[PDB]
Amino acid sequence: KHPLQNRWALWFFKNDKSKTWQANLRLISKFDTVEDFWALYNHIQLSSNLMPGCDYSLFKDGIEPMWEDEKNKRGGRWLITLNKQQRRSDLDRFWLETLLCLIGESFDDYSDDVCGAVVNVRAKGDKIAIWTTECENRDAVTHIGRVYKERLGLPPKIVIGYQSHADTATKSKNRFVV
Ligand SMILES: C[n+]1cn([C@@H]2O[C@H](COP(=O)(O)OP(=O)(O)O)[C@@H](O)[C@H]2O)c2nc(N)[nH]c(=O)c21
Repeated sequence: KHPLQNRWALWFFKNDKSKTWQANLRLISKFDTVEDFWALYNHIQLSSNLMPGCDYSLFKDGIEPMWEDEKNKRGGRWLITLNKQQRRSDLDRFWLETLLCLIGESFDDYSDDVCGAVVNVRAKGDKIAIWTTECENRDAVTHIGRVYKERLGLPPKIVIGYQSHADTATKSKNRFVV
């Protein structure tokens, strides 16, 4: 068995407006092994098969994929917005590449600023994002942004923005662009 450098947790969010947002978050499984990642990945629905309004989140064990976690509170997210009709060709590839980024510790010296990532499957258009711990840590955020952006192979001339969770919770947006 080939250990991962971090133990990871896959969370599911159910669009169920009859329950508060927090109660719609459910833990699916945790893994700290390459084999257990693949065993999880290979036997769970693709983000694209999720119902509109549902999210899959992959966060470091002990960090709940919500703004309220101490590790997310002062954080922010690198938000990748997907075009709705590109769902089929981009969504699952981007999500997997993202999990691999997290899991593979592709952010190196800035690995500890990464909290996890969330894939929001939405009718208006999907979003994938990586949650970092301090939206004030420009270097960390920028590095994670540049590495991440390159990894997914997003058109280089298009910019992706990083929003702080604080602004996301009080919007009527970008802290950094990359
Ligand atoms: C990530 N997140 C989302 N929400 C709530 O869910 C709403 C929907 O936000 P969304 O599901 O992230 O994307 P969407 O607007 O395209 O559907 C937010 O505006 C908040 O009301 C959240 N609410 C809480 N309390 N904590 C969170 O971490 C959190």
